[PDB]
Amino acid sequence: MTLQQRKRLEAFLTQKQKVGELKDDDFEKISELGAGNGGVVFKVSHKPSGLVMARKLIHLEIKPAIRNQIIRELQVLHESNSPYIVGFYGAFYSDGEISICMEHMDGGSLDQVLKKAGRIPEQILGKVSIAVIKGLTYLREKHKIMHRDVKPSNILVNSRGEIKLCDFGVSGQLIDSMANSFVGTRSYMSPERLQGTHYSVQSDIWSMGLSLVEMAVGRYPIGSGSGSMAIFELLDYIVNEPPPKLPSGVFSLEFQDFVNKCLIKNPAERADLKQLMVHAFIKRSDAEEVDFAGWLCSTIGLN
Ligand SMILES: Nc1ncnc2c1ncn2[C@@H]1O[C@H](COP(=O)(O)OP(=O)(O)NP(=O)(O)O)[C@@H](O)[C@H]1O
Repeated sequence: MTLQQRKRLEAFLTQKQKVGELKDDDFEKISELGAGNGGVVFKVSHKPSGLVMARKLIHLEIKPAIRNQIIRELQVLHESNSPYIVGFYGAFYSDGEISICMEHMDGGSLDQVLKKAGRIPEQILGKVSIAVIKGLTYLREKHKIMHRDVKPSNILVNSRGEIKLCDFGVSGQLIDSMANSFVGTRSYMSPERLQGTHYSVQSDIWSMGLSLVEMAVGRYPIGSGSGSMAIFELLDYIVNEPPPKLPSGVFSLEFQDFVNKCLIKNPAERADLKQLMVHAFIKRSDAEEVDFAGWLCSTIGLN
């Protein structure tokens, strides 16, 4: 960490300790923040402390006997102490749905930023790459299994110039399984399928590479039609055809090679985290003095 980084993490932890127990009645809804794959996310105000939080709701029935362990598990699963993972305030349950309260990122997600930005400049994506790598490094240490992908909608930013990942250690699907595990977990997936589900960090690197190309050109780089047929044809194209690449003559050689090494089809030849962190693009980006906060505030009109 660095001085300002640890300090901000310390400050957040102080705020977390001051909040205490989280109950639904203590929240006032301000605005909807975004629409998720598993439930909507709202900007809320925690009245007793006056803290602005992001409140994610997950529709699920949790029985009273099951409830206490589920919550206690959720508290643990969200315990992050990284400057690159979105802060976590607490989780609770009321009336057939679960609330996950986290640090409000007033810059929104990068898919939202991308929409207003059109496309995101290479030097900005340099800072994004560094944060994602360090975020993935921290997550892989804490969890053996990831449950969420690297994608623009999962990269949150703010006016302090911070770039963070959502906690990949938890998903709405996992929580469902946890609730089911008290009745009796039944998996009918073959060993080879389960091995595929427990993907290595090489899959995260692929996702980062594809996301970087998407954000650099302002569009998901592999086009597809609508309907079931077009969906299958897209996935088959990803599996069996050459990966997408940046439009030639636009971006630096370093950034070009960086995303190409992330998108190599063979995961054994695909670059790993160590190789990426010392890549020419990363070393150049780390040296660059980039005003991310300034660009962000000008782009989405933060101030
Ligand atoms: N802590 C936060 N601060 C600000 N905005 C947030 C926060 N969390 C989520 N959002 C916004 O709400 C949207 C919904 O997030 P989420 O429910 O995680 O959807 P998702 O990530 O697309 N689903 P998944 O496919 O499981 O990752 C995000 O894309 C963000 O724009």
